[PDB]
Amino acid sequence: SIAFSRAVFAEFLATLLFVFFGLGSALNWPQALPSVLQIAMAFGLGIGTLVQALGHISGAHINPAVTVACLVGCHVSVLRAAFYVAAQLLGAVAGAALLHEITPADIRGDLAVNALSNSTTAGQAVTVELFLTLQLVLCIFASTDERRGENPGTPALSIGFSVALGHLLGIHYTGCSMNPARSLAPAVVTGKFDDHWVFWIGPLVGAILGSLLYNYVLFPPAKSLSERLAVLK
Amino acid sequence: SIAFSRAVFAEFLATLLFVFFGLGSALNWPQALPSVLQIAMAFGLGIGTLVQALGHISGAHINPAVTVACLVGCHVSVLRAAFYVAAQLLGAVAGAALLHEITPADIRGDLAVNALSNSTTAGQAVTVELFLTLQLVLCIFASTDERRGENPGTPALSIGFSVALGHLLGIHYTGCSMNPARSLAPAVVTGKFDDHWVFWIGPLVGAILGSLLYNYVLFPPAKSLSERLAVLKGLE
Amino acid sequence: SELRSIAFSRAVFAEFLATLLFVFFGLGSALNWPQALPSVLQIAMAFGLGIGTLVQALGHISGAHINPAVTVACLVGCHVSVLRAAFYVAAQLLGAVAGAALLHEITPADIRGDLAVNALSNSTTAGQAVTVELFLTLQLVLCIFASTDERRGENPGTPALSIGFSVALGHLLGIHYTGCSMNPARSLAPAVVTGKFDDHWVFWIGPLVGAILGSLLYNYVLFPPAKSLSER
Amino acid sequence: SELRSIAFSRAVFAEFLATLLFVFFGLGSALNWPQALPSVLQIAMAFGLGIGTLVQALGHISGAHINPAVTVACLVGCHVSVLRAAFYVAAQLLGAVAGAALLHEITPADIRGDLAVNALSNSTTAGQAVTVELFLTLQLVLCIFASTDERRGENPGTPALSIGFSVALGHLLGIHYTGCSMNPARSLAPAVVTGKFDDHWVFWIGPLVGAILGSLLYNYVLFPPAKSLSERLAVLKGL
Ligand SMILES: [Zn+2]
Repeated sequence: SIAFSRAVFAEFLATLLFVFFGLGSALNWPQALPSVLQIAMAFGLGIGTLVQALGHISGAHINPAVTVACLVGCHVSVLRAAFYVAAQLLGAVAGAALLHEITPADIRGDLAVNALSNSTTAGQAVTVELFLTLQLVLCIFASTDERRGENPGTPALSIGFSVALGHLLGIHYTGCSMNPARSLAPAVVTGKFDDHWVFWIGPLVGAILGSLLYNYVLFPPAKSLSERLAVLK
Repeated sequence: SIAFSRAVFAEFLATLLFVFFGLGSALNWPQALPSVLQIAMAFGLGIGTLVQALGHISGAHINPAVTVACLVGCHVSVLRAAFYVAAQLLGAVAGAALLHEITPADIRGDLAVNALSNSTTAGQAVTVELFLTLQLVLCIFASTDERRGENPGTPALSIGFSVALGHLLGIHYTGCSMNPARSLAPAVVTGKFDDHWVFWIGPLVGAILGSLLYNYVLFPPAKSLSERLAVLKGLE
Repeated sequence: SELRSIAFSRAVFAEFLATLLFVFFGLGSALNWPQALPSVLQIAMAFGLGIGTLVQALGHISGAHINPAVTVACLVGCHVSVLRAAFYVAAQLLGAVAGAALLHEITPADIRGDLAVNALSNSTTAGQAVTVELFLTLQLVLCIFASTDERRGENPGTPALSIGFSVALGHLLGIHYTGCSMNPARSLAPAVVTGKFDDHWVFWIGPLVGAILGSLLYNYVLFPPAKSLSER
Repeated sequence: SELRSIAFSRAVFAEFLATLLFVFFGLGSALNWPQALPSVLQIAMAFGLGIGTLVQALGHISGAHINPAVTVACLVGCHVSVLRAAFYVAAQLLGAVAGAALLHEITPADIRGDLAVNALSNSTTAGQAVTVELFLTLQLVLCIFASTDERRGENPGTPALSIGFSVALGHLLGIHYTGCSMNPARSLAPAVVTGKFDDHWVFWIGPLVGAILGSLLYNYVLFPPAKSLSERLAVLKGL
């Protein structure tokens, strides 16, 4: 019960730091405007650092889509999943509110809200988000799969570079979400809810798809005591 | 029986995601045109992520030239090699067709097709493509070698950074191929086939060269007794 | 012991040489070169790969702190004597100023400029800036503490690259506010060399409070030592 | 003898091929400036990922020095014989010139230019430049020695990435002063091909002195090997 509180607090603090660093590096700085690689790197090294710092404490999900993928995959409970999602949404909004406070009003702008970009339709955008989140979930699962042992070698860096990879494509379409908490945080703070469902449906469907594809298509477990049913039939 | 189907599906899905992410990061030019480092990084982190995610399930070739190189020192049969190459070509075209569908019409353009750049001749270009794939094949062979030292595990980041390295040079000459499936995918979707043989001959010759150089010249592997007999009995 | 004695001298010398090289490379890459002005990613990468290279090269010799704020975090956290902490902080401040003085004498006079001093940027107030510096150093210590946690013995992990990328991460945000410090020695070094002490306390209070916060958060809240025989 | 063994021939060939590929990729990414001029980070990354890839591919075969300064650092630090050191240096210089000559052949005449030769930049004096080159090669050699240190536990690939990022780090500073050498073979290769030898001694004295300094500092001052079989047990009793 104490260990669970430490895990929920870690999930809160991780999303707080991720959103604070992520959005802050993505803001329109007039003296030196951030590049697609620079932003991809900020979110990428953000996740990679927090997985390194907090992975052994909570699993370092830092994303409700990842927690949901984990609910379908990891032997996690619906109780832990709810407490994690709630901690991530609270941590994210706290990170976006904290950043607002420390950033001068002139720069703040859209506070790096997820917005449909380059005349992309919501239907085209929801499809990108699905694939952006699918590849992250595939990588996260492979990097943390206990059956693999110490073989992944670089889980934090791999997971981090997967977030960066998502951003190198995603930025052009939606500003890149892959995370419902990262989307809700600046949307709640700076009132902007433009096609918000895309940043929820996309990541969540992509995460569930990736979780089902990994755990039951690509690398499923061996047959359980359900084989006794096939013997009885 | 199931394991082989899972491996072929992984090879298909890996090339689908690689081509989708790779090309998509190389086109997308509004009031933010992608840089050589940005593109190198997209293809590089693309392969690295996919080797990490799918290596343990298929070997994560994601390249017909890599599968061909592996036909000499990866314990890949001609049957598996054919099924992998077919899965990669199908996955790649599916990734390029999917990207076309999701990208607004005006941005699409060439769809990041491999094309001769900065007035480079096809002969000069095919030589670049040979060396770009030779170093990649050299890195994959060492990275998957039990004798390379370290602890068990595949360095997915090392392989990824080899792809990025290839792009830092290759972009200027051909838009960097190193992968015949990555070349065919936007060529089939768009209809552009200008100097298409360079993107097949270059990676394939470079891969076979790197495979022969590693396995016969540089670090000849330890033969099992059955393999050794395939050589001995397969003489006089 | 004699063996134990040489080891401490090697550690203090490594901390000196590490801060010398870090400040020399870091500031030098951040200078306003006219032919090619450095980008936020380029600078983040210079300081990032700087710490990562030094952690790789010197970690097994001193712990590769290269920062008085992290040295202070090991005092409250990874419980070390006040003697080593003082010798490390003194070595880092000496190494840093030596690195900044060496760089000054290596760069032509025209391009030296402000010598990459930490300065309040984009009209950020000192109070807003000290809050940024707190959070930049907090994430760094959290990452350092986990990468070097005694309990993380077995699998080596990637401490040098991870720590390196955590410094780069802090720069991708921090550059816009203060030019990014996260390190009181990196701030003092060009300030002593080129007399520019504008809002200097921010670059001391920010990193130090952030480091102590991260050390207390890791050792008392997040991952404390086991209180009893329950799990030891 | 060492000379008449297959393994030694493979190591010398590996050192030749590594310098060939390094110089070919490195210079080519630094000179290619038509309607897309390369940035300091882009070039740093090309040379950086170049060394990292080659250390990964060839490290287990020859030690992947790809640099006469590194070979010299290893000579001073008792890792290689004077015979192997000579054969490595000769292979690196031959490989480098072959890599620059090959690149010249494949690059259109309009973009070749000075072929990314090391040249004193931003009005830096040769004395200031030789001091930079010393510190660039010193940190590199410090990283190489730790990355190939049997006493240090690491995960697969990470030592080659660390050496690679050390080369990039050097370039992020060095580019502004000399175009960043850290390697006498990388300097000689386009100088022989293009015919430009302006302040060439800096690119030899700088890296060689920096490498010897780093080798002596690591092996004698910072982290020397054990002297006795009882040394590690003598440390253990301090609990
Ligand atoms: Zn050596």
